[PDB]
Amino acid sequence: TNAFCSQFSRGVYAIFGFYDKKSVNTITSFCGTLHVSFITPSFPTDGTHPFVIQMRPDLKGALLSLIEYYQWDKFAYLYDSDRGLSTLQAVLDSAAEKKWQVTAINVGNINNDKKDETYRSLFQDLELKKERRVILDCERDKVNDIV
Amino acid sequence: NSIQIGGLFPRGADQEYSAFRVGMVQFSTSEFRLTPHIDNLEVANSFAVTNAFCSQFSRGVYAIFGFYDKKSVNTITSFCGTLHVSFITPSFPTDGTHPFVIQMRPDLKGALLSLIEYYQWDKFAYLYDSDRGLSTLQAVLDSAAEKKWQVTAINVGNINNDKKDETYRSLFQDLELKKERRVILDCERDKVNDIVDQVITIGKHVKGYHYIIANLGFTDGDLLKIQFGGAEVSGFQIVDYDDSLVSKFIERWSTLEEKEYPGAHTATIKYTSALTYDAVQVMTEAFRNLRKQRIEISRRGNAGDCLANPAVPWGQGVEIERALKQVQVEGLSGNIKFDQNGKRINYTINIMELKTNGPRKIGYWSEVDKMVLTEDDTSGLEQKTVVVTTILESPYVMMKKNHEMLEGNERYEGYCVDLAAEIAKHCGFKYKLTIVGDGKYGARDADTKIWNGMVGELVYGKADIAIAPLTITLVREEVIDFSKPFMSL
Amino acid sequence: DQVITIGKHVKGYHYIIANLGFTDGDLLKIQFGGAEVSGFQIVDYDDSL
Ligand SMILES: O=c1[nH]c2cc(C(F)(F)F)c(N3CCOCC3)cc2n(CP(=O)(O)O)c1=O
Repeated sequence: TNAFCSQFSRGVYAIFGFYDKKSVNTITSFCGTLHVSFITPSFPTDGTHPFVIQMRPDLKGALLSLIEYYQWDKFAYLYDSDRGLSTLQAVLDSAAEKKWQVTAINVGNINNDKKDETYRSLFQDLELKKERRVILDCERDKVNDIV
Repeated sequence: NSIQIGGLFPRGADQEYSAFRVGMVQFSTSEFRLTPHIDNLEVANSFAVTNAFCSQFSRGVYAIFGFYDKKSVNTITSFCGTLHVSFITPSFPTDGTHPFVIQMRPDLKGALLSLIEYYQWDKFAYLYDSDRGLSTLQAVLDSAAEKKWQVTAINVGNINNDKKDETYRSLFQDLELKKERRVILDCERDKVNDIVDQVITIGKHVKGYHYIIANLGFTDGDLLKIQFGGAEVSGFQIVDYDDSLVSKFIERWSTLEEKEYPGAHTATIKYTSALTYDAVQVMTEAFRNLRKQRIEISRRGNAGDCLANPAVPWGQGVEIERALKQVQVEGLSGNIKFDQNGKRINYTINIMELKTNGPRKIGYWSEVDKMVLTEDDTSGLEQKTVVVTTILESPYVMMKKNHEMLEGNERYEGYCVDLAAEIAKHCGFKYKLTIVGDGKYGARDADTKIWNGMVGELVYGKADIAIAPLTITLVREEVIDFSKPFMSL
Repeated sequence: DQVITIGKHVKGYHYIIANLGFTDGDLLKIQFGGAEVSGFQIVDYDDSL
């Protein structure tokens, strides 16, 4: 908020920047009220929003297309709350219509000292159905930490 | 003295602002007067929430009471954590450890996970609305992996107003295909009413269906419509209408006028309004415990704007937070006690259940023990257990080889044990195999005229049927009733 | 209204309405659910007059 209003004082004609899950609502409301265009490489907002120009295209379509290609019916879906929950809602709604057996697990509330401790308890519970198909839904730092 | 506070209410918080002003009356003690402000706004609009916060911060407030949605929840906790202005809410409990936000909707995650374990579910649906995070969906999906559940969560949040009818109807047709008899409705009062209107219209409130309503508002929507039919709808409730403070309240709640206090002439309070009434109790006692320690606060009246850069804190703000979180008052929702974060600790959720006479408490959940199953421990009105009498005779009844480690109707085997199992599934009853006492078949004594054996237990009431090698004779036919012979010899 | 409330408009039930007024009462309420309600009508709404 305080950075957005300092831009509005100096009178800019476009605001380029990133947002998070905890700041997507702050931006799209401030940009939708004070009518200021916002170009972002962050995740596309889930919902018709004016005045916000998303540069990251979409992944909900291509991820559901790739699952059907490999003809999966019983995978596991490790996800991360930051960058939103839209892709989780996509694969859960397509699981009902296509008889999947998703085993969605939040892996984003992990602190960096019980890191190894929880991850061993994580893949323990994946051997409770013996899951051989995982969809890492994280971004680069946490993907390398799981790999 | 007088404490200035603030107010953030949605356009449509009629009963919540009514129950606010009722607690303004009843919790004044006139040494201090918590004079409030009013800033009716859109909660799902981060501009208006920011604007109204800074205005109140400008106008010298010590605690802001408001509601947030999941489009302003991170706007609230950031501003209230940077500028230390404490925030009291009855809205949904945040996912995390956000300080300086005192939250009164306690938790329904552990109560909902306990109730599914109680009914022994393995396949259910989880119709949810976005509406307040996804923290309850994420709790049941994490527990699905380890507790062998098969959640089938669909996303009833984005259904448009015009095409509501064809969308709900096509939804339960999909649940019909994979035969989802068990459904969990994680919506609020408005959308729970819209869903239960649709399960009636297509006829899925009949016997066989179960419906847990994941809401601390069970007796706050229309349940009369689904009370008959055969559905076994359960739920949760914090406002118990059978206790002292609530029964006093419903008396003075019903006497009010629906012209100055809207939605206040009934005998059912919404849980958001009750926790709003419980909030002014906490805000009173916290500044009363700030009167009791002889503490005065915040000589400011000055602070011109929230966006200060450098954002300057105010050191009394920590102390007001300290006061608000050690408030162990009791109110409409039970034992109001907060932890170090602002999340309600020890509290009680009444697991209600809807039956033909009405809603009916069948347990209570607390954080400390578990879901404690209350009374209705005895009242079931069973069919009957039928006392069937036989005698130890081969192959009619023989004790099984390992009869020491067995108990019930499976200690025994033989012809009459297999016969009693066949009589039970044609006549439809449940039986108790009972070897006779004396060890006779039955004979009337020549002197005392007392029947012994298996005839004597049917004449004298100690038995209900004798599935046994009992010979059809003349003197037994006069006192008991035989069937046609199952064995001629 | 009462067969809806106790849940007897589901599949398996039939309901002939002995009335020359079939499309003159609320039938939308019982149109979904599985009941096979028939009836009679003299006013045909597909003809000239
Ligand atoms: O109702 C009766 N049913 C009986 C059934 C049996 C059996 F065969 F075991 F089923 C026997 N036995 C026959 C051989 O000696 C051992 C037990 C006696 C029975 N008696 C006594 P009884 O008829 O006066 O002899 C009854 O009164």
